[PDB]
Amino acid sequence: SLYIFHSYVRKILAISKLYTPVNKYFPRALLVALGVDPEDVFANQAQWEYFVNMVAYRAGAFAAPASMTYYERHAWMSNGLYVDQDVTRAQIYMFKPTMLWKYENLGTTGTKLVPLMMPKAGDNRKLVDFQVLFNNLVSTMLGDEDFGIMSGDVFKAFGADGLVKLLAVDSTTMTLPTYDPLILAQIHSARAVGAPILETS
Amino acid sequence: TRNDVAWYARYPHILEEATRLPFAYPIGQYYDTGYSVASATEWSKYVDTSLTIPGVMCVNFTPTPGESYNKNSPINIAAQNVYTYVRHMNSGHANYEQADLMMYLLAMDSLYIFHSYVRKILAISKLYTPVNKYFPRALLVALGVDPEDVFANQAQWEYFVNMVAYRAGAFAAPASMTYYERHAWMSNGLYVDQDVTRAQIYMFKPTMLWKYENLGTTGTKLVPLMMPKAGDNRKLVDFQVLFNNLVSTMLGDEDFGIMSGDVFKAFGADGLVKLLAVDSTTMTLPTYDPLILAQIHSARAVGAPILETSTLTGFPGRQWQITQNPDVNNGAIIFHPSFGYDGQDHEELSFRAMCSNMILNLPGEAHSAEMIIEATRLATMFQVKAVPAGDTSKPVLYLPNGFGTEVVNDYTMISVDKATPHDLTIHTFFNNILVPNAKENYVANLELLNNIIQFDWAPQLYLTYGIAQESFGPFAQLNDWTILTGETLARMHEVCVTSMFDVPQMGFNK
Amino acid sequence: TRNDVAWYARYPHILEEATRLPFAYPIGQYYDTGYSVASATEWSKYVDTSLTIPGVMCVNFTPTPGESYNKNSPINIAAQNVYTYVRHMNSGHANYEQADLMMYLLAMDSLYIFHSYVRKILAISKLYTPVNKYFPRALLVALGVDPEDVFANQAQWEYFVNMVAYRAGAFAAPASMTYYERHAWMSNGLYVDQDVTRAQIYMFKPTMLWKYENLGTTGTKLVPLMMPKAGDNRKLVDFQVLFNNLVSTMLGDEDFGIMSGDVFKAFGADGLVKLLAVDSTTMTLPTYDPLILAQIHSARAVGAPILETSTLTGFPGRQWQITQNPDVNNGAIIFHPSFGYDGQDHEELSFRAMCSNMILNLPGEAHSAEMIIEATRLATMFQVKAVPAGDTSKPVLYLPNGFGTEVVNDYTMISVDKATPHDLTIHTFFNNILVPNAKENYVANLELLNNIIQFDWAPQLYLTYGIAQESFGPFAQLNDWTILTGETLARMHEVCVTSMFDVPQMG
Repeated sequence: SLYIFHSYVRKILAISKLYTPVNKYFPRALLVALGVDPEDVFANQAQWEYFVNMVAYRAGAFAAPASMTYYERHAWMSNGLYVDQDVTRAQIYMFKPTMLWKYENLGTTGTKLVPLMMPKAGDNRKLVDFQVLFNNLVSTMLGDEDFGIMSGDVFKAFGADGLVKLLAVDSTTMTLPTYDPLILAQIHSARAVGAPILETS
Repeated sequence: TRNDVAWYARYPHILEEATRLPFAYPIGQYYDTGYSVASATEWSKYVDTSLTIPGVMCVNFTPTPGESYNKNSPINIAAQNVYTYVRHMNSGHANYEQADLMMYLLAMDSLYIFHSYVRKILAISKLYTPVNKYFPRALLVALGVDPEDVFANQAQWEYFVNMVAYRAGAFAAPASMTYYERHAWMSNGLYVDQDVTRAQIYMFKPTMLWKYENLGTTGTKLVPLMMPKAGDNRKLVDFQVLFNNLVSTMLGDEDFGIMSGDVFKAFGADGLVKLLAVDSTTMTLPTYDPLILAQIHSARAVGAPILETSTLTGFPGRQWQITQNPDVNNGAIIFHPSFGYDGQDHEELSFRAMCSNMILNLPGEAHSAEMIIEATRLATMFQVKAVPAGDTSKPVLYLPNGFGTEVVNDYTMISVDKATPHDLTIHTFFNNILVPNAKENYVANLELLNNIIQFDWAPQLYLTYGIAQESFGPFAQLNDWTILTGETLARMHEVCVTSMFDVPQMGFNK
Repeated sequence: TRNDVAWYARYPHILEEATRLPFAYPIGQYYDTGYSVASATEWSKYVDTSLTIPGVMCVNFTPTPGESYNKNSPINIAAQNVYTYVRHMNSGHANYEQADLMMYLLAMDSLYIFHSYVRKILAISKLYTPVNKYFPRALLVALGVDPEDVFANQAQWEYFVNMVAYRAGAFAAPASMTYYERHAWMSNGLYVDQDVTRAQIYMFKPTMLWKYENLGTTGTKLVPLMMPKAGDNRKLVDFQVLFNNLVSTMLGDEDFGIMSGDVFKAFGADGLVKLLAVDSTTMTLPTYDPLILAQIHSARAVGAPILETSTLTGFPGRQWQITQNPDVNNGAIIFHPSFGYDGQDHEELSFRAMCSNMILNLPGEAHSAEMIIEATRLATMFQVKAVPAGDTSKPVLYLPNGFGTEVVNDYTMISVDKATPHDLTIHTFFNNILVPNAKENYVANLELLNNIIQFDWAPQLYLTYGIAQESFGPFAQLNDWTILTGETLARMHEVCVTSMFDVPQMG
C-alpha cells in the first residue's frame, strides 16, 4: 500500500507537467480523475515534488523483497498512462487505488489490514490531504517493533541489493503515455465488483 | 594448545542444530531478557530483565581561538601574520587593524560551523536502517531539532542549507587556514565507535557560536550565541532566526565589507573557503576514524559557557568574550574564559575531581607524533581557581592552562528507556559526575555507567559520591597511557593552535 | 596552483619534540597522578590522584561430570560406553561394574587437575618481566601458595611435583576422552585478555577436587576436598597433606590397579593421558586464546560448594556429592548440586540477579558453531528454587538446568593497593555483587568495577543495592549478543558433556 501510494503521488506529479496543443484534457482531466485539485499541483509543484521523494525515502525504513513481482505489478499499474489506440489524440486509461490497506495491530489476538479510502474523482484534495493520508498510513508501522524486527529480518535475509527501491524523481521527470496491449487486454474483460464495505457502512 | 574436538567434526549436524542462535539484535529498541527462574517475579526489582543499548553520544563543543591574555598568544601572532599578508604584501586598506581582521576571520568560522550543523541535520534525516532504529530520530533529537519537522519540510531544509552556503560567500576567508577545515570536518561527520554494523555513533555539536559585535572606536566583541540543546525540538524557523541573528551585524558593516574585499583580493577567488552545495542525493554515511576516537577519549568537559545574564555569586564579570580594545592590553585579542560552570548559582563539587593530572591512553604500542598531537585536542586541564570578587561566592571557577581550537562543554547520550513506554532518554553529563546521597541515584548512575561503557573510546569519567565525600578517578579501560601535566598539554595546545591559524597561502616562511 | 607546505611539515622538529612522552608504564605498581590545580589538597578525598591497574583474575572452578538424575544421564551413558569398550578389550571376568570404572575415571581427572595445579605453581615462579611487576608473586598468591616457600624450597617443590606426576602417572586414563585434555588445557595455561606485553592475566584454579571415599557394598561416593584459596599462605607441607589425602584410598590399592591395567590394555600406551614433567627450566608463557576468553566472558558463578560440615538452616543434606549406590536409582551415578551458596548461613540477596536469562556476547558478527558452543561452557543458569525443609530457612538455593564439565564458583582479582606500602589486594566476587548501604563500599564497589573493566573479556557483572532494593543487569560491553534461555543452554550442555566423555570405535 505504501508502494502504491508512492506511485499514485508520483503519477500526480508527473501528470501536471504535461501540456499538449492536441489534447486539452491534459493535464486537468487526469488530475481531476485522480481526485486532486489541479491548481494545487501547479501552485505547489516544488512541495509536491519533494513530498513524493520524501515518501520514497521514508518507505526505505522497511525492507521488502524485489523479486516478489506483486510490488512490480502494482507499481507498473498505478503509475503508467495507458493509451488506447497508439495515435496522437487517443484516449487515456489510468489505474487509481480506491482504497489502501492500513495496518492494525490487535496485540496477541491478531492483526488486521483495514481499508483506508483514497480520494474520489470529484474531491479536489490539496497536498495537505495527501500528507495526512500518508501520515495515517505509516502511523502504525514506524513505531511498531514487530515491524522493526521483521524489517531487519527481511533486510538481513535478502540483502540491501535485493530490496524494493522506490526511485527518486527530479524536476526533469516526465511520463509519456505508452501503448500496452496487455494493459488493454486487462481493461477489456475487467469486471467491477462494487464499492468496498467499511465498518461504518 | 587445545587440539580441536573430534566429536564436533564427526557430528556437525548436532552441533549446528544445537547452536542456531539469533544474533544481530537491532539496536534502537528495548529488549527483555525474560526469566531463567519463573518464580523470580516475587523479587521484582532484584531481578533485572532489561537491556537498553545506547546509540548516540553527542559531544557539545565551543569553538575557541586559543587562550589569549597577551600579545604573545597564537591568535595574536596569527593576526599579525595575516594582517601583514593582507595589508602590506597585497595592497590592502588602512581603516582596520590586525585584531579587526582576525575577529572577522573568527566570526566567519561560526558561519561555517552553522552551515555544517544544518547540513548534518539535513543529511541525517534521510538515514533509515533496519539494523539501527536510533536512525534518524535520536541523532536529530541530540542535535536539538524536532525530527518530524525535517521530515515534513525536507525541501525547505534542503534549500535553506544551500542558501546559507550562498550567503556565506559574500565574505572571503582563506582556505589554507586549517581552522575552518577542522571545524567543518568535526561538526559534519557521523563517527562510528567500532566499525561494525550496529555500532555506536559520536557527533559534534556547537554549544554556542561567536556572534560579531561592533562597539565602534572602543573595540570589537565576539559574544556567545547559544545553540539549541538536545531536548529543545526546534523547527526550521528557529534555525532561520539563528542564522539571521548571526549575519545581522556582518552584512551591513562596511568594515566587514572592506576586509572581505581585501581577503578576496589578497587570496584570490580560487583560494577561498567554498561551502559546497548539496542536492537531494546527498548522503553522509557514518565513518570509522581513530583520530576522532582518540580525541573523544581523553576529552575534558569544561562546563557551561558563562553569559552576561548568567548569575554567578562572587563572579560578576566572567562572561565568555573574545574582546579587543586598542586602549587595553596593547590592542591584543583577549580570550580568558573561566571554566567549571554548571549553569547554576552553586558549586558543582564534582569539578573538584577534575583537579588531578590527566591520563592520555592510546591504542597499540607505537604512537606517532601526529597521533599524540591529535589525541589531545579536546583535553583541558584546570590550573588555578579564579579569584572571587568578594568573600561570598557560591560557584567555584577554574582558569585553564591553555586549550585547543575547541573546548568540550558537555556530552549528551541518547538511549532507550527501560520503563514501559521505552522512549528515547536524554542524559547530559560532564566527565565529572556527582552521585548525591539519595536512594534512586545509584542504580540510575550505574545505568549511566553501563551505557557509557558501550561507547568504545568514551571520555574518562570521574565520579563523586556525596555520601562518602570522595571522588573516584578515571573510570575507563586503560591501554598504553601517560600522565600529562599542565605544561605539556599547554605546549601541545600552543603547537596546534599555531598550526591551525597558519595560512600557507600567505607568503610567509618560504 | 601550488599547494604550499603545511605547518607540521614546515616545523617537524617542534611537533616531534612537543609529543615525546614516556609510554608503557609497568603494571604491578602504584601511580600517583599528582594535582593539576595544586590548591585542591584542601579537598582531600574529592580529588583522586591514584592509578591502580590489576593483573590477575583467577577463575575458581569445580570439575563436574554434568548433571545426573538417573541412568539416562550422559555420564551414565558414557560409563556404559567406556565400560563395554574396556571390558570387550580385556580377556577375563572383571570384578568392577561400569559405575566403578567411571568413578575411577573421574578421580583420575581430579588427580590430573591437582598435578597441573602444582606444576602451574612451579612453572609460574620462574616468570619475570620488567614491565609486569605482578609476575610471579600475584599469580602465586592467586593460587593460594606462600610465594616465599616456593623460592626458598625450590628443589623440594620440584621433587614433590615430579613425584605427583610419577605416582598419578601410574594410573591409566584415555587420551581420546577430551575431558582430560580440556581440564589440562584450563589448568595448564596463563591467558592474556589482549595480545600485548602489559596485558591482564586470567588463570583457572580448582576450588575443590573429588576425593574417592570407598564405601564397600554400599557403593562409591566422590567427596569434596577443598583447595587453598587466594590469600592463604600455604607451604609445601599443606600441598603434601592435600596430595596424601587425595591418594590415601587409591595409591597401593588392588581395585584401582586392576581398573588401571584394564584401561592400559584397552587403550594403548599411546592412547593414555600423559602428565608433563617439570625441571628447573620449565616455564609456561602467557598465551592469547580467544576461546578461553569467550568462555570467561560468558561465565556465570554458581557459588560455594556445599560441604557436610557446612551449616544450612533450612537445607539439610544438600552437600555436593557424586554418589553411587545400587540401592538408589538402580546403581546410577548421581550428581545434582544446588547453587547459590557462599558460606555464611543466610540469604545472599545478590543471587536473585542471576535469575534473568543470560546474555551470550561475542565479538565480530560471524560466529561458528564451535565458537558458540565453546563460549557457553562456563555459563550456568538457574531454573527453579530448591525446596527447604522445616518452614524456617535462612539461605536460598537454586537448582540449575544442567551444567558443563565444570562450573565456576568464584573469581579472584589481584591488584595493587593505593595506600602505602602498596601490597597486593585480593578481591573475591561472583558475577553478582551486593552493595550494602554504608559509605565505605560505594567507592570500593566503583574501584572493583573499574578494576574489572580493565579485563578485556571479563565476566558480566550484576549489581544490587541495599537501599535501592534493586539489581542492575549485565555490567559489560556488548558487541554481538544473543539472549539464551535455559533450554538452549541445557541442550548445549548435554552436547558438550557427551562430547567430552566420548570413547572411540571398537567392541
